[PDB]
Amino acid sequence: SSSVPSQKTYQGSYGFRLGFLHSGTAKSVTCTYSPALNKMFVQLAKTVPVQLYVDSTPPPGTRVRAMAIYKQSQHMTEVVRRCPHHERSSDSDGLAPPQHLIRVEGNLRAEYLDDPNTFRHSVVVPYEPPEVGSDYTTIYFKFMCNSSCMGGMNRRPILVIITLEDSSGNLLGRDSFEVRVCACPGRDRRTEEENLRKKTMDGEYFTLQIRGRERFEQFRERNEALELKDAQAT
Amino acid sequence: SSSVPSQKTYQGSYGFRLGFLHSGTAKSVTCTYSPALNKMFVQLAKTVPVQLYVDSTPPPGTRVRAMAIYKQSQHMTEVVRRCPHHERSSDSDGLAPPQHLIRVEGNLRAEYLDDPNTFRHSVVVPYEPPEVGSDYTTIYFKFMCNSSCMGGMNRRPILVIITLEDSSGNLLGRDSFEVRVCACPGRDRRTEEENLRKKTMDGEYFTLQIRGRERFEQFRERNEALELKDAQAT
Amino acid sequence: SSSVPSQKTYQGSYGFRLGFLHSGTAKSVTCTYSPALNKMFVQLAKTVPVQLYVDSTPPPGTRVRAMAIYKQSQHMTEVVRRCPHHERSSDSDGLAPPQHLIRVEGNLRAEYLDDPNTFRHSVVVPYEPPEVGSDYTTIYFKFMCNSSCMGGMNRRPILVIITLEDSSGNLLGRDSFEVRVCACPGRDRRTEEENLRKKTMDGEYFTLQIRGRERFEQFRERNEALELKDAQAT
Amino acid sequence: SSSVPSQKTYQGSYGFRLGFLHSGTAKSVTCTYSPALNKMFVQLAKTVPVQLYVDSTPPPGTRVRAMAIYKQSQHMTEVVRRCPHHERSSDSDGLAPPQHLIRVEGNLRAEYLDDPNTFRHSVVVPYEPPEVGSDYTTIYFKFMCNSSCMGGMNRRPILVIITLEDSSGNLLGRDSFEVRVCACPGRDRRTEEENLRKKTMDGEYFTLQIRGRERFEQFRERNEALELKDAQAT
DNA sequence: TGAGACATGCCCAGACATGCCCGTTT
DNA sequence: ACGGGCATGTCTGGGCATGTCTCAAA
Ligand SMILES: [Zn+2]
Ligand SMILES: [Zn+2]
Ligand SMILES: [Zn+2]
Ligand SMILES: [Zn+2]
Repeated sequence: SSSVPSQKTYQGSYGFRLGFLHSGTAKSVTCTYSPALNKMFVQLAKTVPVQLYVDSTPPPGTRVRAMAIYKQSQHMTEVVRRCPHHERSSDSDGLAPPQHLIRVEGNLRAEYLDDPNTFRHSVVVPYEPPEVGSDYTTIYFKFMCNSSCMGGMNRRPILVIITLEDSSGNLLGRDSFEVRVCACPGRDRRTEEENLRKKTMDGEYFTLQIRGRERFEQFRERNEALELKDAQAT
Repeated sequence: SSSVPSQKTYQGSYGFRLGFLHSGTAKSVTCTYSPALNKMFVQLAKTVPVQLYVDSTPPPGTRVRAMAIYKQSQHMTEVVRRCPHHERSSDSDGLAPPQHLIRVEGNLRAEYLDDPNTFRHSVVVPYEPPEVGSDYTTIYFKFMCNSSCMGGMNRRPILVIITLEDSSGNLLGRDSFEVRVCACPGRDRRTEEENLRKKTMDGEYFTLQIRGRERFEQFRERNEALELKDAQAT
Repeated sequence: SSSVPSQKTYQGSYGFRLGFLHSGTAKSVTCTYSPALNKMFVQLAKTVPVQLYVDSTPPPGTRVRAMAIYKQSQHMTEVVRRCPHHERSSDSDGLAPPQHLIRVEGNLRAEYLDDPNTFRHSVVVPYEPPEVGSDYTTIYFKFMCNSSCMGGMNRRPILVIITLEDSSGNLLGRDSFEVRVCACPGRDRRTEEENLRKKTMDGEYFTLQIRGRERFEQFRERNEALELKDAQAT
Repeated sequence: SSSVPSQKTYQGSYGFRLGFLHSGTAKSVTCTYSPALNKMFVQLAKTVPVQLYVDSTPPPGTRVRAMAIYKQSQHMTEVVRRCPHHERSSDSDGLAPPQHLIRVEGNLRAEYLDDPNTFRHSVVVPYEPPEVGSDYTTIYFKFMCNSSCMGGMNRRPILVIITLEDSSGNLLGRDSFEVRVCACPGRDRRTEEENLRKKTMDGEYFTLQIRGRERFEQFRERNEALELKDAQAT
């Protein structure tokens, strides 16, 4: 009964931004990101890899926090949590509170929090600089409830806020992305990307023919990306 | 679940990288390598020769370590081990623990590790310079479970990470290859290479809507470039 | 798992059997019965009237009990209950425990049981003779979960067992009907009845080899008899 | 590996024998009995209902024991048990030892035994007379390994022996059925019934034509049952 | 000795299933 | 109070996956 956490995309001072691995679309992928909608479509309880990129490595003692909130204005004040059924569904990982939606894996330094005032749920981990001969970091998340579970998110879309903060809890950078947990991310991704391209499709669009869906896949990606760089100028 | 070791290729100061033989003489039925897929196909517990290349002789006490990790994101955090059935088998050489999938053959200096923190398994041997007259060092491996063993890999593909490290365990170099342990390497290699070919020789055409004049020309010469590379056969 | 109560129809000494109304006047959208399937389609928590027929008046202290069991063999041993979500709801009348799926409506004599040994739920009411001028007694039920509730019936079909018993619980009679609790009884009833029709509107012939004149005799007759039933209603 | 428990059918003084439910072969079925083969096809850990018939009630304290043995003479002396993988999993059931293949569902009076001399496993339950209106009693079993699990049954066919015995453990009756635990009961059942069919078919046969695939399969099952009863006369 | 021919657990694109929203209707 | 569209978790037919058996042949 306090307030909603900030979601303003703060690039930061270290050039903090997130990156996602490219996936297919056929019903087989337990996870697939949409650059066009900035939406991660994933299946229930399946590890989702998320990359962290930085210009200059932050100072030791920096951490990364993850939190979910309802993307719809009227529901934004409601604490996002697991439904009654899955709340009872005991998972092997006893390190993460059974009521939490977002979990981190492969990191024993992960700390799960329940704000003493806002009652919001979140998870935190230290910030590891890229590996010797690498270029980014990666944290593996898992979502323990479907977006449709009654008594839970009940068909309401959520947003995952990833904040880069220091030992105090000061803001050093913030990124975010919408998430949809569902049984068929491939199918569901297509449908939304289509309704997106079901409007604003008129004007001066030059047609181009491509051979193979694989090649077509690449060209579409690289092109829907350039339709964002220009969109950002708004 | 446990933290995932990096798999990013890194040649390092010594230009470290792997090489494989072109199996097609006698023992080319028990073990075969696919350059197109960068995947080794081999039978259970059969010798697998791997070549180590290095530009300059590494420092005294350099070691070579081999570790397997699941290739798919939803399984990356799970430790790769032998299934309960083969674990209680009597194929152990005495030097290698029964739970390890990967063994080194023909080297009594091989050491086996059960990471006390990540619980990951690995085998390590001291680095040895190439034999006089050659520019590579050969290391022989054996994989103790089929990729299909239930209770074990359970049909999940794996990636083998080979790292070059100093006497203290610091990374000097890294490379990797995919491995499928099966009863019919030849047949399975043919199948997978054919499925990869079909995905490249896809004649179905799809149209793309560009949103710019010059932007269109970018994809133009780019797509025609590819459409000309396909003339390699045509 | 728990022992499965019998579901075999048994009229007993009193010629006990159930009867349902032909919904098609006003409230025929919230609850409809299919004679062809012997299945009741009704909305969550909406009144379901059932008729009790008996040839001679049962003895003093006769009771009527209702219990649900899963219809499929792989689920028969699992107790039918309300899902966690609706269980914590505030729809309880005070008389019925929150975990019971089946409630009796309009009768403060209704009693609710949680079998201490089989853990099965059931509701019981005293037997009451038909109203003057009628030959049946009406009992009203309400089903507190959709057949689709996860954590509960989870899309598994159920069978409702109605038993007539003496003051001590001995079986005097038994009958039953299938129940699907859904949001659209009409639509779902149409769908299922159509799917049943197609399974009979199948005119594919097959030939059977029978050994022995008397056996052929038996089969021929059993077959020519089923033919009548087929053209019996066109 | 010494002796072998008898598998000879014996109705005894109470006319003891087994009955089974009638099922189709669609992919939807998790359990299906074949009369022509007297073989039960069921999926891993799924409920298998077995009916028990008797001509006259047995004495007080009578029990029913189930035990599995390998059908092929060259494996009969080997005890049937769970493979290393499934054994290594303490299933929710806290009454049955983890190494027992056969379990009984819904019966707290069930007792599991490890014979001190033969080392054979068996599960025993008290004989319960049918309820009023019923002609049989049913017991619900669960088989905890696939017939193909390596390290266990390893593709070897097994037979289940059901014996009726008095409070002192003396043989009152015996019957049996072959069991195949697999991922696709319907498919495998169809396959084996087809192999039997295209074999013993020869001689004088009357022809009957039937309309409808299901009616035909029902008639064919009835006819195959009678034909099995023929080959068991001489 | 190796390539068909089985044997047998799993996968998946395309329905099907099923609670809700919504504007028209008795 | 009713069909028609959506929204979405689940099902399945045909095929794929994959260890094992086999018989004729370098
Ligand atoms: Zn949930
Ligand atoms: Zn194995
Ligand atoms: Zn419910
Ligand atoms: Zn097993």
